Amino acid sequence: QPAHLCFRSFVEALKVDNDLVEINTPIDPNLEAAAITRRVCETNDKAPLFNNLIGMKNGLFRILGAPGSLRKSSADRYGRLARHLALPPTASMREILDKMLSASDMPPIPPTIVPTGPCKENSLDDSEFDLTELPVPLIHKSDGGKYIQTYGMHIVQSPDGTWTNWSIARAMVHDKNHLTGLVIPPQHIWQIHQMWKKEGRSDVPWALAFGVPPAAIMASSMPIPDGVTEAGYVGAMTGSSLELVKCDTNDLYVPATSEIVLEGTLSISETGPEGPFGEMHGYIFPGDTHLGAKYKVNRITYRNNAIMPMSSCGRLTDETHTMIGSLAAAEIRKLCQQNDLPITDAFAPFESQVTWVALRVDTEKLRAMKTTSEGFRKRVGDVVFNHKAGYTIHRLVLVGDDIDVYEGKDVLWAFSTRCRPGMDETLFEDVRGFPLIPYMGHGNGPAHRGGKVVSDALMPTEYTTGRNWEAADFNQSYPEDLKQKVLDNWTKMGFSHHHH
Amino acid sequence: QPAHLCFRSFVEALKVDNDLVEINTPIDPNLEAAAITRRVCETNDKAPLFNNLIGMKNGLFRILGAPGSLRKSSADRYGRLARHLALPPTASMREILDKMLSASDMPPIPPTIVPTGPCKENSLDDSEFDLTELPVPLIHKSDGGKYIQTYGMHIVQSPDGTWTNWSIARAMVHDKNHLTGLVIPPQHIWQIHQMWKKEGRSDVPWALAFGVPPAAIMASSMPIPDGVTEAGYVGAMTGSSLELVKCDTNDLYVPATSEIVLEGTLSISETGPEGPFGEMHGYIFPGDTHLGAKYKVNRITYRNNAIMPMSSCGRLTDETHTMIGSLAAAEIRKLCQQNDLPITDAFAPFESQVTWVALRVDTEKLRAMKTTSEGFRKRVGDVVFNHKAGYTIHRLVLVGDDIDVYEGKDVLWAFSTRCRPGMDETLFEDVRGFPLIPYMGHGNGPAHRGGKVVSDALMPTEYTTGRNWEAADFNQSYPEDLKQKVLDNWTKMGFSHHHH
Ligand SMILES: Cc1cc2c3c(c1C)C(C)(C)CC=[N+]3c1c([nH]c(=O)[nH]c1=O)N2C[C@H](O)[C@H](O)[C@H](O)COP(=O)(O)O
Ligand SMILES: Cc1cc2c3c(c1C)C(C)(C)CC=[N+]3c1c([nH]c(=O)[nH]c1=O)N2C[C@H](O)[C@H](O)[C@H](O)COP(=O)(O)O
Ligand SMILES: O=C(O)/C=C/c1c(F)c(F)c(F)c(F)c1F
Ligand SMILES: O=C(O)/C=C/c1c(F)c(F)c(F)c(F)c1F
Ligand SMILES: [K+]
Ligand SMILES: [K+]
Ligand SMILES: [K+]
Ligand SMILES: [K+]
Ligand SMILES: [Mn+2]
Ligand SMILES: [Mn+2]
Repeated sequence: QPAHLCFRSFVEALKVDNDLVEINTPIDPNLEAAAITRRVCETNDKAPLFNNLIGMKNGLFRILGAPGSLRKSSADRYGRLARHLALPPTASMREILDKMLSASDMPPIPPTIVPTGPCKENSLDDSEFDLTELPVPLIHKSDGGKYIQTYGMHIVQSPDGTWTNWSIARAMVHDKNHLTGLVIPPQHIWQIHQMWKKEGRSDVPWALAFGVPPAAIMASSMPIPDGVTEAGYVGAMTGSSLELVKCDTNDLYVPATSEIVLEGTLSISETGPEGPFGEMHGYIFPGDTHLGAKYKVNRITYRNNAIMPMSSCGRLTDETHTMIGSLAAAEIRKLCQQNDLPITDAFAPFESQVTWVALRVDTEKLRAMKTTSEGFRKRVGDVVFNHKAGYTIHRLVLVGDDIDVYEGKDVLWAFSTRCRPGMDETLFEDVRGFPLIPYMGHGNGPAHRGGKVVSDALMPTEYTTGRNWEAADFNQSYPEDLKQKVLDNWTKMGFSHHHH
Repeated sequence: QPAHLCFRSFVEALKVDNDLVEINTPIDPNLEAAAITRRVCETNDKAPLFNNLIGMKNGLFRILGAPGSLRKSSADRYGRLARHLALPPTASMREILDKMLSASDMPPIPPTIVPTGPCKENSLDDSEFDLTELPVPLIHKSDGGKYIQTYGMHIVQSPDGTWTNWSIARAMVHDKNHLTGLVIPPQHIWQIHQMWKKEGRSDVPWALAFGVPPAAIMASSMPIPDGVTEAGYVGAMTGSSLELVKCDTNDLYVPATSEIVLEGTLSISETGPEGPFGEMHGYIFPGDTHLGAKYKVNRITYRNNAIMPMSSCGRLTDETHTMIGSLAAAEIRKLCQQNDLPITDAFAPFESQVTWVALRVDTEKLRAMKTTSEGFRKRVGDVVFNHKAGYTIHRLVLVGDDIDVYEGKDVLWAFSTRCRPGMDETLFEDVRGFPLIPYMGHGNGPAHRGGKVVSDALMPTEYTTGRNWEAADFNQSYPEDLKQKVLDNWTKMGFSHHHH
């Protein structure tokens, strides 16, 4: 099976790429696996495959860390993401995001049901498993639980059957047969949960599949529109219908090659302690436990020699940056364009801890709009910050066509030099805020409202007659023939490879 | 003579450090020298010494580019600055700034007058030189003149004789015997100029010395207090009285080993076209010429085989970042401490284009103040933004003790995650602004007023009971013994030198 369609094949691909370290000696799921993975992520090293996890029994489980993190070289920096999508390992972030947006003006390709798959190789009923006995990692030393779920896909379906959502939301072990996790607005797992609560008749049928097709985990991490079934979006993106098998204890369908599947229910009534967790912004607040959603597990099925993916998230750079930020930015770009805004590109700079999105403006279009900064900032901010795709993003930085928004140095240069604090910004206090940012949920104001800003780093003439500067840099401050001479004579004079 | 006391010795030291490329073939001062230097600065390469400058005649002149720019390795990143100060080449930025502040609570050591020095080896009277015939560089292709003066020291003295200021301010050739340059408030060259204008009786006696003692050019770039003679501050910092020789045509005194000296007058009445120039923030606005101050040159003296230092300034990283930003930050740190503010460290992040200063707060002291963010931000901003040391800085970022302000990644992390836009900031519109920032002088508001902000990246409990988080990073999220195990086993497992 191709790597983008099968997690086991994906692991092989990382090995073949020389992007994998297999660790065959015993590794403790209590902090050690996650510490190694954390160091990987902070250094852009090879992904760790823990083949000999202390506490593994009867095939549950090995761990792959850092599935969507960065490689060291510039040339294949995003190669791990490219391997989720059948793209060349040298693919640019623009190409990755375009691939992830491509299904948005395609017909869905619904999934295909097949009678069995590797995810049925082994099973454990409700008398045979105990979640507290599995080698579930403690990821950060102050976490409030063992976070089994950092890179699996929750599957829930609307009561009427018409929308099946796939998404990543964290969850931790509560007891032998339950998890607790975050289920918060405006996320689709929350929106579906609310539909079941209002019906009031039963708990939500649920499954959690780990080690799913890589292209599916990418869509699981992306804020595609309300009501859109991820399976059919992934089918259209990949050009192939995904093969799914029915759960044994409910009528949900899971990817046939899933490594591990939990089947059960998400309660419409019960809660339990959840968190704290070392989160995407780089912090944990020890002792900050709050009530979260509660899941009951009735059945586990799994592949022979099952592998659990894990994100050891926190400070730069991991899946919470590469996937959450970039995929939100992609959806924002599209949303802006659909609202007739002249946005060509969007990216969440890593330097901002993916709390900013830089929006590249087609300034020729802007000029034809015959508008002003105040008006344009307000329009952009209303579109983005009133939409779910803007949820996680607290600052939008508008930049003109000279800036490559995928290069954080250039975004920071433009922000710092072209946006006058205050005057060139519009604050938004009456929009939904992202409570997980420390200055929100642990800050001075409402955790759930406001704290957003549009920062205009467009210069005045970009609205009127066109750019009126040149950069004071090697590229723009010297003629072509001179630059080329300098470059040709560089090593000859005494001064100091792309791939590496 | 030691390197910090003699520019010629400084050049030798760079050679001995393997931090110099001597270019002995012909190089054009029309853009080529500056293009090479620009590429050096953008790549942290070795400093270029242009020994064979097209248009050099009778000893005027060779060029050294990039005198205060960065080296590639982390270990000696600031080595060129350390060589200005007699510090080891591995000196930290903290150590460099502390050296530059050290003279602030020392008695001055006034200069010593000697009868001659190398700067008298050659001379040209007013019938023998023409500034338009010298190999003065065109530094950026759109510059409005040939900027002879990018790393020399202007010398002017108050009418009463009591204060002699040394400072860097740009200047360009106007004609055979005049320069034009920037002389703007609140700079000390401007303040002295105003004293002469109010007296109304004569032009200001002036000299411009190029290739001065490196320790003197560093103080020339620093906003030490009003009324303080730089020569005596440099004497105290270095522990030695500087040796100066009298000008021939006026009674000012110049460093004995200056490479090149211009003697003349800064007019109290006349102006001429000045600029545009590719500036510290990374831009040039072609065609933006305005009237500047006008200098008349009466005499040139110079060393045999004179060397002119040059800054090819613009986008990161050059002397306008390493020296302007860092030295302002140092003076701000001191100013804050003298105003009883609990500031331990300050630095201007390069990522901000040195328009921010991050201020590290001693949060134990803060807690004893029993204050709030609103109050504290206002107090810090009033102290800094009402003072000349704050002139160039438009954003202050307050951070707690965990943040190393000399590491821009960490400042950006703290700013983006701990300062709620709007709520945690105080805007200052009634303070002097720095017009050279594009969003000021080419922006939407007054060029000279406002546009400043204090951004509080202190978290709420840092004012009250103490930090209540741990970072979700390798350092803080795992116990000591585990980290050390991981590190010890790193290469054994299969994962990937300080000097490099
Ligand atoms: C990649 C990724 C995405 C996380 C995520 C993580 C990763 C690795 C974790 C597991 C390591 C840490 C926490 N995460 C949560 C999360 N969204 C959410 O509501 N709760 C979470 O707990 N997300 C983001 C969520 O997947 C995106 O917002 C999706 O758009 C949600 O899909 P939906 O649009 O269908 O609701
Ligand atoms: C290092 C450095 C400092 C420049 C500078 C440059 C460099 C290389 C240039 C020459 C390449 C470009 C322009 N610069 C000017 C400048 N200050 C100023 O008023 N006008 C300038 O034109 N400065 C900053 C000035 O030296 C500091 O603000 C000092 O504090 C001024 O000394 P003072 O406090 O005695 O007034
Ligand atoms: O646990 C964490 O670090 C991230 C939780 C998280 C997320 F990353 C998101 F993008 C969300 F939209 C969301 F609602 C979340 F709760
Ligand atoms: O020409 C340039 O790029 C810088 C001019 C400049 C400067 F760098 C400063 F720090 C000043 F304080 C100042 F007044 C200036 F004019
Ligand atoms: K999704
Ligand atoms: K602007
Ligand atoms: K000075
Ligand atoms: K704050
Ligand atoms: Mn969805
Ligand atoms: Mn001074």
